[PDB]
Amino acid sequence: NIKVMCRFRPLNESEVNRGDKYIAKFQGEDTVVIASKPYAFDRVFQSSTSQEQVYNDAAKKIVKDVLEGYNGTIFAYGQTSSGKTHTMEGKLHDPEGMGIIPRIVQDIFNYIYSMDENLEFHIKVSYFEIYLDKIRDLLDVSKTNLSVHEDKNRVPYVKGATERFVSSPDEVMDTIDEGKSNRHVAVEHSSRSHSIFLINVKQENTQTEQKLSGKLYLVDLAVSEKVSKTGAEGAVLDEAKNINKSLSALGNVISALAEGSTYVPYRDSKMTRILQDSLGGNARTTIVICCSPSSYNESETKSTLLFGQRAKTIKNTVSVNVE
Repeated sequence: NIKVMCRFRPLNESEVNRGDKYIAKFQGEDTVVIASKPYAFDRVFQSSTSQEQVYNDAAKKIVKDVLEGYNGTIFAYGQTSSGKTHTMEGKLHDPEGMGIIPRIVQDIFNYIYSMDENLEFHIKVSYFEIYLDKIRDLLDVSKTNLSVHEDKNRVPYVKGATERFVSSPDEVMDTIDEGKSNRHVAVEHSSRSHSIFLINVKQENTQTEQKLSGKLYLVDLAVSEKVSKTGAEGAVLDEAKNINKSLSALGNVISALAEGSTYVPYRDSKMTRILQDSLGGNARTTIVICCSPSSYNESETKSTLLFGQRAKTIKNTVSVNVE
């Protein structure tokens, strides 16, 4: 129910014109070897794999489960130059170049418009980012330092988060763009905060009055970058420490859940408490890590593949010693 998938993008014009090199060798449908080290995941999409196949294998059943009242979460790790934007968003007005989010929204609205009036559907969306362990509402710039509470049951929720009713795919995309335009930015074109978007598909059969409320979280994870040449000058050293700790707490939670542990360390970070309701209960979670096959980004791809490995851990090693 918990899967880590790796998506490689095709090289760019500039990458081939400047003589970049292919460093990824694919074996099976789940192993990619770089330099000499192999990395095995639940699925390794090669560059020749279409966007529709990536969606069908990573997000389709999550959408179907949310449409049945269940919860699901999808993460995205990787720099913008590794193809994360192409994988998750892509060319919107291209039915073949569409990313995961447009296909999610299209499926949700098509399903809703397939049903009859006996079901009353209401789609609500939220959008907030976690920057330096501060929850900032992206649909309301006056709301910063939001708090996490527990309602009746010990189910964490972000108090006061903005919830908007959406009624068309274009409205959802407008909401996403508006939320992206309200991030921190600070001192480029990088990911220095976790962006959590919510699609709350609620429904009610009007005679039974039995309500279902599925939550689908689309998370844009902050990326651990290489050590910058300039150190204690601005906020980059604080972003580094926060990104490291939050990605580790997320790794411990995904690993614990994947191993069926009863001691899931939810309370170690904000994001794993906000997502505690959608990660437990055997809800499907997919972590898409996006990588570049070019040698100019060999360092980044090593970091991205390691993070995908630390989401479910390994177990190995063996040396001989004398006496």
